[PDB]
Amino acid sequence: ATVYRRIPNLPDCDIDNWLNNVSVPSPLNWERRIFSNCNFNLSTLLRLVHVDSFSCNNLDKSKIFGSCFNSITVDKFAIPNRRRDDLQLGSSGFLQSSNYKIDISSSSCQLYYSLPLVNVTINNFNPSSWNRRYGFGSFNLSSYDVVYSDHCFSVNSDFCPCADPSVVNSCAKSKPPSAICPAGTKYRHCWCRCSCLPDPISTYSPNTCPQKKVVVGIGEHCPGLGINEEKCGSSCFCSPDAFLGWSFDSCISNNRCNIFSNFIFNGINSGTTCSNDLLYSNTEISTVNYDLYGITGQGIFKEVSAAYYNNWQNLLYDSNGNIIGFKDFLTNKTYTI
Amino acid sequence: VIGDFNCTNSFINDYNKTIPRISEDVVDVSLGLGTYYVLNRVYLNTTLLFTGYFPKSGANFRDLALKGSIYLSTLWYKPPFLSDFNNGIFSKVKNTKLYVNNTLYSEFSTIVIGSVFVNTSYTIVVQPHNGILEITACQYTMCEYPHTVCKSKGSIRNESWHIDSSEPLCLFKKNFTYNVSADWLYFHFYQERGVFYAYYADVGMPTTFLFSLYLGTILSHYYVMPLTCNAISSNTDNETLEYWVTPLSRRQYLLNFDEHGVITNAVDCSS
Ligand SMILES: *[C@@H]1O[C@H](CO)[C@@H](O[C@@H]2O[C@H](CO)[C@@H](O[C@@H]3O[C@H](CO)[C@@H](O)[C@H](O)[C@@H]3O)[C@H](O)[C@H]2NC(C)=O)[C@H](O)[C@H]1NC(C)=O
Ligand SMILES: *[C@@H]1O[C@H](CO)[C@@H](O[C@@H]2O[C@H](CO)[C@@H](O)[C@H](O)[C@H]2NC(C)=O)[C@H](O)[C@H]1NC(C)=O
Ligand SMILES: *[C@@H]1O[C@H](CO)[C@@H](O[C@@H]2O[C@H](CO)[C@@H](O)[C@H](O)[C@H]2NC(C)=O)[C@H](O)[C@H]1NC(C)=O
Ligand SMILES: *[C@@H]1O[C@H](CO)[C@@H](O[C@@H]2O[C@H](CO)[C@@H](O)[C@H](O)[C@H]2NC(C)=O)[C@H](O)[C@H]1NC(C)=O
Ligand SMILES: *[C@@H]1O[C@H](CO)[C@@H](O[C@@H]2O[C@H](CO)[C@@H](O)[C@H](O)[C@H]2NC(C)=O)[C@H](O)[C@H]1NC(C)=O
Ligand SMILES: *[C@@H]1O[C@H](CO)[C@@H](O[C@@H]2O[C@H](CO)[C@@H](O)[C@H](O)[C@H]2NC(C)=O)[C@H](O)[C@H]1NC(C)=O
Ligand SMILES: CO[C@]1(C(=O)O)C[C@H](O)[C@@H](NC(C)=O)[C@H]([C@H](O)[C@H](O)COC(C)=O)O1
Ligand SMILES: *[C@@H]1O[C@H](CO)[C@@H](O)[C@H](O)[C@H]1NC(C)=O
Ligand SMILES: *[C@@H]1O[C@H](CO)[C@@H](O)[C@H](O)[C@H]1NC(C)=O
Ligand SMILES: *[C@@H]1O[C@H](CO)[C@@H](O)[C@H](O)[C@H]1NC(C)=O
Ligand SMILES: *[C@@H]1O[C@H](CO)[C@@H](O)[C@H](O)[C@H]1NC(C)=O
Repeated sequence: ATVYRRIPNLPDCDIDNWLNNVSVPSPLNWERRIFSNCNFNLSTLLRLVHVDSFSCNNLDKSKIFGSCFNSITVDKFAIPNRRRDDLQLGSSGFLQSSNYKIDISSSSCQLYYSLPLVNVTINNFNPSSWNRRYGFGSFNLSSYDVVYSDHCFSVNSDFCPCADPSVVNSCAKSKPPSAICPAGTKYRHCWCRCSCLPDPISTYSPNTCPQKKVVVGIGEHCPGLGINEEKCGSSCFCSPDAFLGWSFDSCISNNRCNIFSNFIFNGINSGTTCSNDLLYSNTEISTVNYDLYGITGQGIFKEVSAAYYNNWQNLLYDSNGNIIGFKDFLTNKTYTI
Repeated sequence: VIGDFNCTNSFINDYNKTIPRISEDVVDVSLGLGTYYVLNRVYLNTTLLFTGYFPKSGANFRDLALKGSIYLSTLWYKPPFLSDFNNGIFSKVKNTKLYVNNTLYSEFSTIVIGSVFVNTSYTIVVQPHNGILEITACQYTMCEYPHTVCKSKGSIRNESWHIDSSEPLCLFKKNFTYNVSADWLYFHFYQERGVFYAYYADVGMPTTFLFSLYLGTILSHYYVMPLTCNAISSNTDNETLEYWVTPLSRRQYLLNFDEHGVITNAVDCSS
């Protein structure tokens, strides 16, 4: 009975196109994008994206339809199908210890969707500065294998795990193999035995090792893996074998990959990022109370042929001031009264 | 002095002599140059008596174009350069056509309209990129001394028209395309009942509809942002920036729509 037509003022952000990118992130290097000042549709997102599981928390399912928001953050990463039971609301296992942390306070939704593995790739970049500083390369993994971690540590801006050769030669016994430490950083705290024995991952007492067991938080990334101090040795070029504390897992399920996505909405019932699901529901004009481009009225519609419309003129008005026709901006179908 | 934010103070000086010229070209609206089409209406073989916002028939333009090479004076930002946006403005812009390596580039100034130019309020920015026009109505933080920087022949300064780490609360963002090899572009801007309406045209024809946005506030000041270029002068070429503007007022016009809808003859009720 009601035909609502109105051109949007803000463009579309294509959340589905960003979720279906050829470069799929990893549990460690989970990506995001601040979607704002756009319109999002739930039906198209659930249709195009192959939805497998969907839930929410601190908000109703029907509440998302129609409500406006200020910003949307989509924290996505490929599912490690091995550890799927770790993605629980309030978990502290292997997943939520060195990876993305689930939001509990604000309204947050969770989605688990499949994606074809054809011509797709998995990105496993390490978003750490002190890791890339001390000679970090890659992991040399195979296709369709995502990298995650459980233990996460941190160091200081002037901490050299690869000690200076002077400190190594000063301690005749219990000397750690290490090359020339670069400048601008203090050497490793160390016959003088050093700290963090036998490895920074597992220690007898955390007070004797300057690398403290750090955890993740809301939007916080792991500062880096547990790089072994006495396993490098070039100006402290660390071998890729000295980077421990990580793990790799496949994502093959019915010959397809799986990706989890956490949606965080900021600005409940505010902002301009509104959902056009409640208004744009029928979108089918039958040959009727209409609200077209702000003009409200009542009348019957018919299908005729017309070619006298420009690229900015949709409504047809007469010299008296009444509307007698219009053009649908979605199907180019001219409907006259 | 348009906004309130410290942006830069390296090249800041004063001046004593800048007159904004007054073109001898009177406003001729008999051929349809000076009017605008309706928002989204189509007419065929009719005479529409439209009571809208139009410039004064047979008036003069005030050139608010400002160019610069090394320095810019604070007097350029003070009145009367910041004219009182009472009802609206009709602007004629000279499409600066530069030739670099036998290819063409289109350049002209940008427009910023705001009440107090504070991020707690809404301001509209119209920026011409190469072949594109970007319109953004956002809560931009306007710089103290904004200026547009050349991107086709280089500029010593850097472009500074807003400072925002994240995207502010925008109400309208859109892009349009225009012909790059044009001579004079025309623009119409006005406000009514808290709604801002804009129109544009590439050639000497009535301006086409751009957008209409509801704000609820009252716009106070419009500004044509100056341009900083290195090779636009008297030593490298002989063409400059000519931005003419005329104030709008509420008046009644008569437009003639032909069989197709093209405006042929428009008349004003002021003899
Ligand atoms: C919205 O606009 C307001 C008004 O400009 C912004 O407040 C201004 O923010 C700047 C940058 O933080 C302040 O500059 C600083 O001033 C202090 C002295 O108070 C100085 O020591 C610093 O070196 C720096 O120059 C400025 O003072 C401040 N204005 C006022 C009146 O306090 C605000 O940041 C803008 N917000 C957004 C989100 O854009
Ligand atoms: C925007 O969201 C609405 C809300 O779901 C969509 O409307 C549904 O469309 C599907 C088919 O596209 C129908 O099967 C449903 O019955 C519609 N919902 C209702 C309540 O009628 C709409 O299609 C979406 N827009 C686009 C372009 O996909
Ligand atoms: C409705 O008609 C317009 C006008 O032809 C179509 O817009 C054109 O779309 C094609 C392909 O997407 C482009 O190559 C043209 O440049 C577009 N022209 C203009 C003027 O925008 C539009 O695609 C049509 N829509 C439907 C659903 O048929
Ligand atoms: C309107 O056009 C401008 C100019 O091309 C677009 O700005 C570009 O945006 C892309 C992607 O964000 C950047 O890679 C370019 O560097 C930008 N160019 C400039 C000159 O800033 C803008 O995105 C367009 N907006 C819309 C809604 O189409
Ligand atoms: C942009 O403007 C130029 C300048 O008028 C247009 O070039 C004209 O094109 C017509 C059509 O063939 C010719 O008859 C004129 O002789 C051309 N004039 C000049 C000075 O070259 C150009 O066509 C316009 N762009 C578009 C897309 O229409
Ligand atoms: C802009 O036009 C002026 C006027 O013709 C040019 O000035 C002349 O330049 C030629 C060549 O350098 C001299 O021989 C004349 O004596 C100049 N006349 C005057 C009155 O100064 C000027 O060169 C042109 N601009 C450019 C960049 O060529
Ligand atoms: C020829 O000089 C121009 C130019 O380079 O194109 C032209 C003109 O002299 C002037 N620009 C304006 C709008 O007045 C401008 C200023 O006179 C100078 O650039 C110096 O201006 C200041 C404020 O120092 O210089
Ligand atoms: C990659 O696979 C997807 C899923 O089948 C498909 O949509 C896309 O077109 C493919 N890309 C190429 C370049 O074949
Ligand atoms: C990666 O591992 C494969 C396994 O045999 C090996 O052939 C290849 O040389 C390795 N590449 C690097 C850069 O380590
Ligand atoms: C603006 O900031 C610059 C440094 O970026 C400073 O030199 C200048 O004094 C400031 N202007 C003020 C505070 O008016
Ligand atoms: C413009 O930005 C560049 C990039 O850092 C900088 O090197 C240059 O000094 C800036 N120019 C001015 C005039 O501030």
